[PDB]
Amino acid sequence: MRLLYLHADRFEYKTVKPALKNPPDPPGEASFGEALVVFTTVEDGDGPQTVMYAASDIASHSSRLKVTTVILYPYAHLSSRLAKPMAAHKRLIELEGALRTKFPGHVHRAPFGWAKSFSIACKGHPLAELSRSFTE
Amino acid sequence: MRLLYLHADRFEYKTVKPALKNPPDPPGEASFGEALVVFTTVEDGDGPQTVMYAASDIASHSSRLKVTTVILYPYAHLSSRLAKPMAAHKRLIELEGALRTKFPGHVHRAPFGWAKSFSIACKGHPLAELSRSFTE
Ligand SMILES: C[C@@H](O)[C@H](N)C(=O)N[C@H]1[C@@H](O)[C@H](n2cnc3c(N)ncnc32)O[C@@H]1CO
Ligand SMILES: C[C@@H](O)[C@H](N)C(=O)N[C@H]1[C@@H](O)[C@H](n2cnc3c(N)ncnc32)O[C@@H]1CO
Ligand SMILES: [Mg+2]
Ligand SMILES: [Mg+2]
Repeated sequence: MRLLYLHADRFEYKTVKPALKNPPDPPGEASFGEALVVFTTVEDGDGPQTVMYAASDIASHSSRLKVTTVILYPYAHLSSRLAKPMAAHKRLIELEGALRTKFPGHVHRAPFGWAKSFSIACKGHPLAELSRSFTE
Repeated sequence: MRLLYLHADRFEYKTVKPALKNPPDPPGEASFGEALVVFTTVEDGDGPQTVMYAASDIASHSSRLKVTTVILYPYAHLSSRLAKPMAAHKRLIELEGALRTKFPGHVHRAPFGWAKSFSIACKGHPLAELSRSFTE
């Protein structure tokens, strides 16, 4: 699993056209104030252990940043060892579930399988943009 | 070299604190309309050939998208095999130079070695977010 942690002043997205033949989530849009936006690329061989490490780290980082909102944003582009779409969707659902057991704020998982437009205003402090790798 | 191609409606950045002991570029800020924003991570063993392939591909993609502005945005976070900072800065300068021989529009290379704030509004079409790897 490869993640990018963007500490944002604001974030929004809208699904546009499907990017998979049959997207497993309905279309949607959402907008947020201050949030940790987590661009999430699920990799081949990510299992439940990987999900658990990611969730713990996101919760830990969120606490450090004093953010009360995390956006789990599926992203195909952080890796060249992607898990297949249905495995990826499952791992992202697990990640959302795991994060809720560790982090007490708003957890929003953006829909999987869509092309999206988005806007972000990313903060400029030294911890505002970090990357993470998890595996098992 | 690992790149992320974001086709933006708008983009802006401001340097905040230095992220290297001695940043090789002066601080600054800039804002843009429609642009191809190229998040650029220089990797160990990127040489002139790698730069040349990247430049050709950026020019090719830009032409396809009909964009007339490219932002070369140094980014430490797309890879876990980074080139050292001074090699990275040199390769980014070369990339800017090479792109100008292949692409006729505005080429802006953002300063290297700074923490930055930024905002982007990214388009939602199927070619609006792509990743690329180049090597030699
Ligand atoms: C395109 C861009 O605007 C958008 N934001 C996008 O990237 N959409 C991706 C993810 O939602 C998802 N997806 C497929 N495989 C994966 C994976 N292995 N890991 C995470 N997501 C995946 O399926 C879509 C097409 O790859
Ligand atoms: C931090 C975030 O807000 C900002 N946008 C940032 O990432 N700053 C990076 C790049 O400008 C640059 N840098 C260092 N090594 C590299 C490299 N190998 N490839 C590209 N840039 C590098 O040095 C800064 C600190 O790593
Ligand atoms: Mg890790
Ligand atoms: Mg390539």
